[PDB]
Amino acid sequence: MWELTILHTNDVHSRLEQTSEDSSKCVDASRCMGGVARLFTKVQQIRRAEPNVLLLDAGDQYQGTIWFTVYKGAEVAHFMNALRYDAMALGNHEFDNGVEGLIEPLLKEAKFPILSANIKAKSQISGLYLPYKVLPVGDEVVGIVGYTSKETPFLSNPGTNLVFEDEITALQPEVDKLKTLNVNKIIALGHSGFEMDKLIAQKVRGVDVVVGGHSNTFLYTGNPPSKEVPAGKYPFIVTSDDGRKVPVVQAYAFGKYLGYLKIEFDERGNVISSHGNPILLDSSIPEDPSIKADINKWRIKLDDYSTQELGKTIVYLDGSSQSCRFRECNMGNLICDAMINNNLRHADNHVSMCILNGGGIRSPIDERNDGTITWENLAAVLPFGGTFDLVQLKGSTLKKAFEHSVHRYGQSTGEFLQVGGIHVVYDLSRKPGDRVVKLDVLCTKCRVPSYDPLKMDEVYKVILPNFLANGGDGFQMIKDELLRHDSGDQDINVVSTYISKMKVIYPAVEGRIKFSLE
Amino acid sequence: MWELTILHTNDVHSRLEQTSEDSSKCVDASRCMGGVARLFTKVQQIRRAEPNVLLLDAGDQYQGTIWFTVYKGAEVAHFMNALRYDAMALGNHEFDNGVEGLIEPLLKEAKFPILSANIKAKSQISGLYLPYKVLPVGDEVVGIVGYTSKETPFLSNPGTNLVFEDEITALQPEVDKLKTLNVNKIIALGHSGFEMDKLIAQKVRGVDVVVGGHSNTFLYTGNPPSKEVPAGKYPFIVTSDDGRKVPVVQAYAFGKYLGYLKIEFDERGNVISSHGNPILLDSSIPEDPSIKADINKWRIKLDDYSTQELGKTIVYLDGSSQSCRFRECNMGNLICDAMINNNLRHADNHVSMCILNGGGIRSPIDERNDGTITWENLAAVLPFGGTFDLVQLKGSTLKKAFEHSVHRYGQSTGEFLQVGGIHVVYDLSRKPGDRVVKLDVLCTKCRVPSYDPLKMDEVYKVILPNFLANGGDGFQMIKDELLRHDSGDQDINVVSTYISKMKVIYPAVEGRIKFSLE
Ligand SMILES: Nc1nc(=O)[nH]c2c1ncn2[C@@H]1O[C@H](COP(=O)(O)CP(=O)(O)O)[C@@H](O)[C@H]1O
Ligand SMILES: Nc1nc(=O)[nH]c2c1ncn2[C@@H]1O[C@H](COP(=O)(O)CP(=O)(O)O)[C@@H](O)[C@H]1O
Ligand SMILES: [Zn+2]
Ligand SMILES: [Zn+2]
Ligand SMILES: [Zn+2]
Ligand SMILES: [Zn+2]
Repeated sequence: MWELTILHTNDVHSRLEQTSEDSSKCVDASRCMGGVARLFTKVQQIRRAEPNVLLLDAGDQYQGTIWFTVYKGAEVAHFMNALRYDAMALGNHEFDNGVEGLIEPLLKEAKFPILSANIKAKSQISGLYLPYKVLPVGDEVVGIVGYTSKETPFLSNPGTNLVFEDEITALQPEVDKLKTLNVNKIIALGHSGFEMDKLIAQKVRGVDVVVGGHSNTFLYTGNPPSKEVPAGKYPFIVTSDDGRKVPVVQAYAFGKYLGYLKIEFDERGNVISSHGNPILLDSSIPEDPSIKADINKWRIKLDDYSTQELGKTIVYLDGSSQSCRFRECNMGNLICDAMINNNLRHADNHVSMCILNGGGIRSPIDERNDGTITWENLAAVLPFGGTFDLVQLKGSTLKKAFEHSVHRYGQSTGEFLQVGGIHVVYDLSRKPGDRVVKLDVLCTKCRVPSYDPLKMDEVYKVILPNFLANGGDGFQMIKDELLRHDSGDQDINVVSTYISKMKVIYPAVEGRIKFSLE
Repeated sequence: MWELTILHTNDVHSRLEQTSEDSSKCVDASRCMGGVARLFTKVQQIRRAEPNVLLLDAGDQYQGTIWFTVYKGAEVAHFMNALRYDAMALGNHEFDNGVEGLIEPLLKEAKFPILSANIKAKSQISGLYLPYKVLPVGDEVVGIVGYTSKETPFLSNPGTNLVFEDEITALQPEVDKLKTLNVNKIIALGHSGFEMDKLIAQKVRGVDVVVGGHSNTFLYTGNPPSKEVPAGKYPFIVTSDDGRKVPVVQAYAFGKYLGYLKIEFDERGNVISSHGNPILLDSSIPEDPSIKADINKWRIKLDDYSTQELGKTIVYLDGSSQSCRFRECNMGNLICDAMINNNLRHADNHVSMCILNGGGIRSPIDERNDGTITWENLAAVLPFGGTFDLVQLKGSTLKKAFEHSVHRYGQSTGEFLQVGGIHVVYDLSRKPGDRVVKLDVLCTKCRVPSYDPLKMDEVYKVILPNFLANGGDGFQMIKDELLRHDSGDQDINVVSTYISKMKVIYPAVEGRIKFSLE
């Protein structure tokens, strides 16, 4: 028997410092979690105890906090090198600052192999990322094959030169080449989501284990340690088409947990068994002093975004995925109110309605730090540098959008819409495409605004992110059927301006989105 | 036969200049109405044609616009003298600036008798107002007996020295004294409301006609000329207990109409018949040039309140009685939002709920003048100089208040509540005291504010006018059952500050108050 311990992270999203339990800024240090200093301590503890260890990342280190807005990936390469990661797979967010934003900060400075077998460039990038790497682990070798979401061209900015192939089609020839080289232990490490990960495990002959990301999937065996509810056991077992039991793992997001899987291999590289669980990186684990002092050094340049108080909140600003992708969330209401307020000011075409993809809200903000709101706090909520555009839509188009908002409800997908100037009621007992039971909107062609049923043949002006106006999140009907599209102001500046104007904010959940009982 | 024409006004409330159809500031002069210059032209036209004319006012000339805030009744005495009113009865609003605010500006400068038979002082005021006046009208005499709401001590500030008697009890001895003096034509002129006016007509032996006010009652015979819906025919006929047909008249409010009644008397002063209708003072009647030039002279001092733009509205600000005393009105929502915003700022005890008596909103604001909002526009909405106080109430107390809000619904009474941070649903099919079918409130002891059912044994912090905290509008339960009462900022300054902060406002009717179908 040859035992291998796989340590893994995914969707860290620039949470270099320890955070609050909800992955927002750490205020109460006594109860904070995650961060690269704490992760280091745990990884070192495991490396001291286990002789065959691999520390892997399944992508999306890029984007999420002021660390990335300021260092643009230099902090990723630096701290991933300090933690001595053995390999990383490319995620979609590694392409947000173009191919140039991946090459210079990360690919040229990473001391570990960076992988993706399904990205074919059509050179300069040649060899800076690899389809696989064969890693020596003691007296054995372990092959790691990478993969990246085939949806990256739509989700990010990888440019016209990179081609993204079907993951299964691109992986099988690389795995087969590893098998011809007598590499009998193979890990598929990549960034496509738990559903594709299970398909890779079922269909790619020769893959012994799948380490994934992108869906922020939390898996656990037994009673879980924090607020994340498990989507399945850890590992999730897939029975492959050739009859092998293949463990599939993921470790939520934001560096809150360290994925930990122990695999028992025979002499021919068959998985005899495996077990483990994600480790909660809570205050019980001390932050490594050396890494922490280096974090404090890099932190000095960021304190310019933490000194200006933009305003104050007397309520918890719920920007969590568990709220904003499933129901009305007060952060969504705040952002839509700021969006509506911004246009109802610098017009010289006035608008009363707002739609906002819940997945575009990427962090909550806590009210306990004397309720202070800084640019840094807002940078984690809106880390993409998008704009809030004005569009003219038909009622029929809006109805289709709201049907699309709940067409596959319950999967924590980002299309669920937050709103302003709209009162929507859904009936999830109904069939996809027929779940909107009520859709009232704030009249524009009226002297006193009031809510009236949306009319399919009428025309409404809606403020929304450029992501939705360009057909993102499957909102193809907006891009195809829109009658007008005007570019707007930068997302973060619109919310920043609105908070400074209000001074004290208290957004509520007030019935803009409801669910019927049937 | 001896014919008398009674011309009458009531509840003018400082509308010295012509106004918009809704009695707010005149912007589009082409379609404006009322004002003392237009009234003069009509009164003169009638005086030229009819030999026996009396021009009467049934009170509440005081309070309503910047004219009264600045001239404090000097404009009333001046312009009522210019129009040559024959008599006036004291209304409750004539006592808002104390007895001193009535004596000096009006009683000492009025060239016509000022009347009230049921006000007994317990001197200086002696003879400055009279219980009645016997007026020569051609070769005859007409007795006018005055009366004032017995509720004036609670509604206004008449002081501890004035006693207000039951109107019927005080009137009969004065009418009997007039009959002993062979005065066979008697008009009761007063300010107690249409219901008391009908009782006076039924019960006071010797009264030939009743000219009233206070309830802003619009009466009309036939198809009406504007948006006011008639509450009955003009005149309203009461059959007295001694079997006489007694006409009862009123002429809405704000100087929009001139009440016009022609009475045919026999030689013994019996009313043989009567007929007429309120005359709409619309653009068809020219404004008298002489009065208009004198109005323009007095207007120069007021233009300091019309030059500073506090902000802009892109919606009609519905502060009409027909909206705010019957359903959710967007002016009510604006004022409650300003009330909530004001305390959620200069705390150093935070509060999320607001209640506002609809009768405290005393004018709309139009959005068509490039949407401009001035101090003058706000002065007509909030003309009383009240404050928005903080109170701590039990849920049981709040439930009683909301039951009181609709206990006598449909009478255009001012207790109907406008709200903030509250979602109330009424069922008017239910019995008084049991009409609240749903009462949800914005949680305070929660990190994310949301609406939850009000709990009878819990405690809430509510911002409301001092008028309601002191038990006004029959809200005795607030004054008696409150747990804490902190005095607040001046009503007009709170709304002014909030509009300047927002710059562009667009309050909507959004479902804070609803009515069920049963
Ligand atoms: N450029 C943009 N602008 C946006 O406003 N939102 C975006 C934009 N890129 C994405 N997203 C949102 O992010 C969601 C995906 O988040 P996750 O489920 O955590 C997968 P990922 O983090 O990409 O691995 C999408 O469903 C979108 O709603
Ligand atoms: N001092 C105050 N402060 C207020 O906030 N509201 C007041 C205050 N005095 C009164 N009112 C309101 O005015 C309403 C009466 O208006 P109308 O029916 O037009 C009779 P009136 O104008 O008095 O002849 C009451 O029901 C109250 O709601
Ligand atoms: Zn991610
Ligand atoms: Zn991703
Ligand atoms: Zn009045
Ligand atoms: Zn009155």
